[PDB]
Amino acid sequence: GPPTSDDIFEREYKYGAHNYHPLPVALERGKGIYLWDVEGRKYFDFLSSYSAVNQGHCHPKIVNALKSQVDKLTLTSRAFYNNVLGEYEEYITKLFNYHKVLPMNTGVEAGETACKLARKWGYTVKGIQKYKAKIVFAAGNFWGRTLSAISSSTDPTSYDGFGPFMPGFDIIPYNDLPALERALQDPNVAAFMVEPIQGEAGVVVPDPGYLMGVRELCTRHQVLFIADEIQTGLARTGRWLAVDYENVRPDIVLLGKALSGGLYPVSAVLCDDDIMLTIKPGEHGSTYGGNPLGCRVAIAALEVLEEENLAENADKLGIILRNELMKLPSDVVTAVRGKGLLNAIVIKETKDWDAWKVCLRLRDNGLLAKPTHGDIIRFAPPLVIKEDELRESIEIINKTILSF
Amino acid sequence: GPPTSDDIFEREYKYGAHNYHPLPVALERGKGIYLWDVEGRKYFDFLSSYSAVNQGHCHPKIVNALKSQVDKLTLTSRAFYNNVLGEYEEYITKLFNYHKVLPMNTGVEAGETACKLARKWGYTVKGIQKYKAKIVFAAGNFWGRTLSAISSSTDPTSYDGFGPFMPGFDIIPYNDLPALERALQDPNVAAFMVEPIQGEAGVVVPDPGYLMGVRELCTRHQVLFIADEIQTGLARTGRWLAVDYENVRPDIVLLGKALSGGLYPVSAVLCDDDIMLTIKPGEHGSTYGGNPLGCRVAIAALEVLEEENLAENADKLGIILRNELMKLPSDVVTAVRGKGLLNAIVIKETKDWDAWKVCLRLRDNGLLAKPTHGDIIRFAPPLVIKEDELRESIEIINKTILSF
Ligand SMILES: *Cc1c(COP(=O)(O)O)cnc(C)c1O
Ligand SMILES: *Cc1c(COP(=O)(O)O)cnc(C)c1O
Repeated sequence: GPPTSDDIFEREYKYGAHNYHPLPVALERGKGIYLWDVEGRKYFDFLSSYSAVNQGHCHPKIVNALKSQVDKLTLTSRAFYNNVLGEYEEYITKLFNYHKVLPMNTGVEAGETACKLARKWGYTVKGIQKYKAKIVFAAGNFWGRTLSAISSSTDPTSYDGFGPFMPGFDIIPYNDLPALERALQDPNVAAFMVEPIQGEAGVVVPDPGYLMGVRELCTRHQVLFIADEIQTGLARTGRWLAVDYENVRPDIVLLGKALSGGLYPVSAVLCDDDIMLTIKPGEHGSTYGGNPLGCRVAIAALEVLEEENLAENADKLGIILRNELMKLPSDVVTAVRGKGLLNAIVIKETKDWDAWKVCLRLRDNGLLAKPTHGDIIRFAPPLVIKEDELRESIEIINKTILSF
Repeated sequence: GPPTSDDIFEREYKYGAHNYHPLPVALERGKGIYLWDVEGRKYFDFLSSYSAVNQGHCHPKIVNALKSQVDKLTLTSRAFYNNVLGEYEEYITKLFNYHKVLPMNTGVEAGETACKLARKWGYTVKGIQKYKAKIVFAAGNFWGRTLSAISSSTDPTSYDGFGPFMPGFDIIPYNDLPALERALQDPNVAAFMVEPIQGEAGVVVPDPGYLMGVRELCTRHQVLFIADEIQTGLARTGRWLAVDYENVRPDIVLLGKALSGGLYPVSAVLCDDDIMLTIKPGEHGSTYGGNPLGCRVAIAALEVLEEENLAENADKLGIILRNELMKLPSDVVTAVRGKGLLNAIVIKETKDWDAWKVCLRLRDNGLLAKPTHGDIIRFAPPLVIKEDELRESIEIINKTILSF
């Protein structure tokens, strides 16, 4: 088949579902912070696969871990034991400090597991009457595309037309303690699920003290605090978990994306015994969850973040990026925000230009990024980037923004 | 890290969730139809990872496909195009004869997507009033562990304790045309989802003509026929799809498990334009869905089934297996059933023995299998198995069954 970008677009339009509207670029190779298309052109990756490639594309140490296990064993299922799962479980639990881990594959799967864990704990420990348990969510949230995940969404694009919704899901505003407090008055609430920073909403960072307040309010009302760190976790914001900035310990933590460096779908639910053990043998599972292959790549992927001090780099580099982005004109950039290497700028949609246009020109100029709402562009380059490369990227951003 | 089977069991009991009760065997290597534990012992694999390794463990052609792509590109996300997704889409659609494919990762994800596709089609094409769409399922069904999947389950173990359930899900008996006809009288039904052969239920094969009747009933009442071939498809039963035995063409087909030969979580939803295009850009997705790496292994995994005539081998060998299991005494074994290489025997649970005990001794004798209900043992060996090896396996089964 088709070796031209236009041929690649055409073949997908014909044989694939139209559930996505991609930026017209056809990539075939990626290494570190770089991506090359079919026409041989080189691009700075400022999307990182939505934070799934924190360690850069095809990181050698992660790649070798995959190559080393494929020849040995890749899948036995959890009906038998393999030698790799135990190692990964011991490593991840001690690294984050929780008794146990429940392994799954994709991000939503981790979110569903946490909801099942919260409901089961709600009924068996808190003593909520059977099928009256509620889980509170914050407006702007994103945790996946299952029927359950779109039922807590405030985005019409996600739920409109998707049959009847999952009951028991409440929604309150984000970054609002009084709202939370009011909602937790209902003794039927089992958990509150939140993102320490809302990514898909447009990198909305809550006020300092928000996570501390949530922790206090949840502890006080005997409600589980579930932190979704699938996008904000793993060094992306400057810490192992974004929650670390306020020294807060959630009851359940969700990890996904970058947990495999982009080489395999691996996700995890971390929590202590009193919550985790409410699920008995045969009550929950997944065919590929906890397979030998994904466990090997996750160990290596976690090691790369540690050995290379990627959080520290993200933290230091994040400051420079943001500082430089605040110099741009206000008639184009109304806001700059973020933490570590998860940032965003807000474009002033006028009748001549918008975020999609800015992204296309940014592409023409060598940098890949995608808008999140038509006026919000997110910048999230692999954490392995160096200051010189970042400096180079910023020049492209300045050049592009100012050329309008 | 613990090198003993008992050390491996203990480590997992300590750091991992107790959602599974595995057969006490610790595997570390697998090749074709064989599995070796940590003590170096060899076993015939008669579970195949629940039909995920039809092509045998670590098939060289699939493994090389993975090794070849890891060095190039593994994940860009669907915010940009890659060069591999279009190829896989063109290949899979033409192979099964549907206009398009929507790529996902796990089996449940494919099932959720189909439910979303059915609800959207129900409202936009069939004209059902917003949020009145229903999907009918069959008792005994299994399509995953998300909150939505356990909502159509008739298995208490799957749903008990899991908060309130997803509305709009009706359940009728399996292998019952009159029940289906009665259910489809309701103009608010959008789809009927069924397994051609119910695997987890204990390999329950419906009567000849059942799939033809479902097709006629669905077509007549303008209801989508969704066939879940995640376990029965891909040569396992003797045909590309189990539905092929009756020459039936479902509206939506779900593939998973063996679509990657056990090397990566890849699943697919196949259907024509009139159903697929009800989902617009931005209305559905997955981070890892349709990634370059999984697409490469799926193409190779599909090619292996073709080039090696595994369907024909599964068909021919299934007859021998079943014939031999039928020579079994009638006081120990009650039933023998199946199609191709998806089979099961029903054990008479007496106060002295059961299916779990039979599997433990089967393990002691060199063969791995797991019971599905305490009196049902499923036999599903990789499709690459040869007659001599099957003959050898049968001797172990005879030896074991008769030693009680
Ligand atoms: C990516 C994401 C998810 C959804 O995960 P998938 O692997 O796409 O299912 C969940 N939560 C957050 C906050 C995410 O960014
Ligand atoms: C395995 C299976 C699934 C569930 O798939 P996962 O990959 O485990 O999510 C769905 N349907 C059927 C019939 C299956 O056998």
